[PDB]
Amino acid sequence: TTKIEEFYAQFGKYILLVPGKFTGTVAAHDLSTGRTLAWLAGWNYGDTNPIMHHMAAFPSPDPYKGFEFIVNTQGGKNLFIYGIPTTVKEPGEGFNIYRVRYDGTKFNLVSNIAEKTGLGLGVHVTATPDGKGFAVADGQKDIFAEFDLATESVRTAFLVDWKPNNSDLKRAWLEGGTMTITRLKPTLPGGKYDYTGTKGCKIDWELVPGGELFLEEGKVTGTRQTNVVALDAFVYDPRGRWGALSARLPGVAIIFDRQDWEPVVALVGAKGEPSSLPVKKVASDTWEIKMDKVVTPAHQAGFSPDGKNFLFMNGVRQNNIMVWDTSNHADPTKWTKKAVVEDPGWRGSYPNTFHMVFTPDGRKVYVTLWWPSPTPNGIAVVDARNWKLLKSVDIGPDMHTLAITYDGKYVVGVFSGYQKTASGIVIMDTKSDEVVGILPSVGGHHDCVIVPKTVEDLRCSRCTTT
Amino acid sequence: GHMARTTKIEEFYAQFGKYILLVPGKFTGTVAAHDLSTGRTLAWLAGWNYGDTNPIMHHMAAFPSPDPYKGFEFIVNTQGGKNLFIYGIPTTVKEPGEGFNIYRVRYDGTKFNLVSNIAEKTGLGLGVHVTATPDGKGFAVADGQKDIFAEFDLATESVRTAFLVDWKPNNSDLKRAWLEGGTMTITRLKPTLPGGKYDYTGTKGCKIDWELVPGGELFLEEGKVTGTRQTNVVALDAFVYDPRGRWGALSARLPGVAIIFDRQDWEPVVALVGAKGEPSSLPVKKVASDTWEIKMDKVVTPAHQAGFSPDGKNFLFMNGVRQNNIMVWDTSNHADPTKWTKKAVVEDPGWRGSYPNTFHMVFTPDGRKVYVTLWWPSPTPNGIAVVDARNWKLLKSVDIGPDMHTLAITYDGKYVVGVFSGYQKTASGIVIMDTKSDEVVGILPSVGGHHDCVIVPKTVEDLRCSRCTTT
Ligand SMILES: [Cu+2]
Ligand SMILES: [Cu+2]
Ligand SMILES: [Cu+2]
Ligand SMILES: [Cu+2]
Ligand SMILES: [Cu+2]
Ligand SMILES: [Cu+2]
Ligand SMILES: [Cu+2]
Repeated sequence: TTKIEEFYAQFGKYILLVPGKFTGTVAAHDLSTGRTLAWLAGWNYGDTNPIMHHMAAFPSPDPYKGFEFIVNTQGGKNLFIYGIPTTVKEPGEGFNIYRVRYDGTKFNLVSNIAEKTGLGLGVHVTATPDGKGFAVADGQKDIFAEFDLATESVRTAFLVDWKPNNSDLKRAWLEGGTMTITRLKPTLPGGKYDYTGTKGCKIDWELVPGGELFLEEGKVTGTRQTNVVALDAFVYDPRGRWGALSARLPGVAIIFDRQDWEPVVALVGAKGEPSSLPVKKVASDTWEIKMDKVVTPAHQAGFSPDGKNFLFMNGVRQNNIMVWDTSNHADPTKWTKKAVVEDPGWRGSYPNTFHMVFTPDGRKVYVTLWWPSPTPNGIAVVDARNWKLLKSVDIGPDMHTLAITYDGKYVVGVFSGYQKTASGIVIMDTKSDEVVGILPSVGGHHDCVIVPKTVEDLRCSRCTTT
Repeated sequence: GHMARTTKIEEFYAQFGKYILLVPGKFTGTVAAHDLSTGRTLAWLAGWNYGDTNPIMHHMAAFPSPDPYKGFEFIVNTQGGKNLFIYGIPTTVKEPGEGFNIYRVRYDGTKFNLVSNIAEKTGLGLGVHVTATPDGKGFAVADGQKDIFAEFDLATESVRTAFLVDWKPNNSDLKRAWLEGGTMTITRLKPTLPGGKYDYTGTKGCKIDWELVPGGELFLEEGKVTGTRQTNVVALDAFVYDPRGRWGALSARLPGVAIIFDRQDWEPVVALVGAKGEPSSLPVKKVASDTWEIKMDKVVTPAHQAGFSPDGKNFLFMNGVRQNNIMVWDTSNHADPTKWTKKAVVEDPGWRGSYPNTFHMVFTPDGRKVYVTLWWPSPTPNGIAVVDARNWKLLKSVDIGPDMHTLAITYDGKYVVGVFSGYQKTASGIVIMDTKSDEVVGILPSVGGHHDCVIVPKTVEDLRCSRCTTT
């Protein structure tokens, strides 16, 4: 009685790429036809714990003829935090970083960059603004690195450590501390690092949403629980030069100079706290940030497409979107808080505002509203000129990432069932801010991307935000 | 004028009614349920999460539920061993997991629950078709590497019967081991281990080291399938049920025979011969208390998919490769399958090559039409044939996509729902066809290599057009 063609025809020619989390897959879907173009199952290749996690795709002149992406995995006890009644005793170690190419017919597993480099990193993956490199961060090890794609080599790698003022676990962040940033050097032959698999972990799983409190309360296992900062992402200024490394537990975004590979300033999320704190060089490869207190954790971080705003979402002890004026491209020490988005319905840990995407023209930003079961999860629409919440829309359980078609017309998001219940791909019209439909999805996806054609597209992809 | 307005998908889903599609993923390792009324995936499960290191999720059947949205149960099985290595995936795995699990899964209105591993309990690791019995209280599983099938009781998770089928070729040369005929021996198995357990877990019992893939029946002749008992394979496939009760048909791909069994006194009763130009059937002779034989002077062609019509008065068997057709028997005599006789054969000039193979099927509830997939190797688009199931004539053929597999039907008869599977590496999807117009209404995305699909039934009448009567 009704055909789907008009539904798909409205989108134009865009490919959605998704990781599957506990499914172990990655897949590309053609939004113009409904077909899944290709998929890959990590366990087929001998990855015995393929928790396919985060990803970024590089610009392709014609995605339908080919494209490339990076996808990483988690492992270890990350298998055990979603309530699945598995009897597995010894999970695979994970922390793989895979380069995958679509060739117009199928996916090709090109390389395991974690094995090649020795850096096993399991949290966000971001493409550089020129599309020629990528970063990966890890919040169990508190390491991040930027990689060159062509040579599959490490450009830089850093370790971040917390030395708490108060050694009591419940007070280890509230009462402040010193954050130390160390540029790593490889320790193994052939310029390799020694961080494969679970090696380097301070805690046994990535902190969950609101999970700072669970860490404080003694509910997260690991060997260095009071030294974690929970690095999350290295997001890029679309204008070049700078990246921002988010550290969830201290609620700080450390700005790095990608030319000199040095941290230059530390933005402090919390409302009522300074815009930033200085970074002091204490040795050739070591810098420190000193905090008298940590008012609140923070998570989502990123830049508007023009690079003139930077956002950091406070959570847990405050629940707001902090905005800095980053218009001065020359000097990040001058970046200053300019606005804060609040709502009477945003308090505490939930909603956890842990993904976003801007419209290409910068006028709006869409923000995930995540909650534990059974509260409906959804999407907030924020006015990114006046910095005010416009609307919230309920979607389903366990809402994750938001991408946008590069013409700015449709937001495409994923929800993931807490790895056990309802999941899907949701599409929202950006003019009406209404959901136009849900498509089925066998996936627990905590990421999604639309394959870009240009470097300009990356300004609204997995580059500037997560 | 091509982008004048926004379209919502609601009207598309609203047309289908309240039906849940269940799919296994083959190399994805998943099973999933999709709500055709909303587009949401209700739940999924990934076998590797539970420690199954080679979860090649193959076939499945669901049992009737008074309200599928509140809960339902199904069986899904897996393959194992070197089956990981036969779809061109460039894996470096040296020692694949043993697999051959049979899982009972319950949806509870929110999530899937892995209830039991029936293979571990019973000792029968069987990796090919799963079929529900017509009463919805038992199920069968067959395997085409081991050439064993069994019927199981759902409530007790126990084996009602198990049989081994073996080929003794007239000509010992692999190339001619089937063409020049042989003897098929059917043996009722008895368990050999404590607790009434069989000794067929994992890869144990395999005659060949991997399955005969879709379209690949003749690969064994050519020396492209390794194994220890290559010339003794029959490649059992499915045990499909007569909806009127009592009888089941066991498909044996390489001899091209469907062996009819009496489920009430577990014995084979007649062998239907697929090939066009060959007799309707051959006798089954009892040669010991637990042993029967069928003698064949020749095997003209292999066959694969099989099924009864909803009224049980027709039986279909799809000859492949050496002949591609739909062979039809008059099974109207429910008292005596030895009287079942060939009545029609569906052929087409376009089916004269090695491919397409006439493949999986689904009947309309009213029996008026049968939909039959048309399978080809890459790169030819695979499709769906629409057949008049009263006069046995091809009505239409439609192209869909690469590697087309199974078809289900909504139980009101209005929509066929099928899956295509990319040869485990390229395009995949769920396709929906309106049975009034015989037109595809749309494709939905699907991360899956599915060789099966079912719509969750509400009643035993629904099973007449589900994974019970046909493959
Ligand atoms: Cu994050
Ligand atoms: Cu997420
Ligand atoms: Cu995640
Ligand atoms: Cu137009
Ligand atoms: Cu079959
Ligand atoms: Cu099939
Ligand atoms: Cu199959």
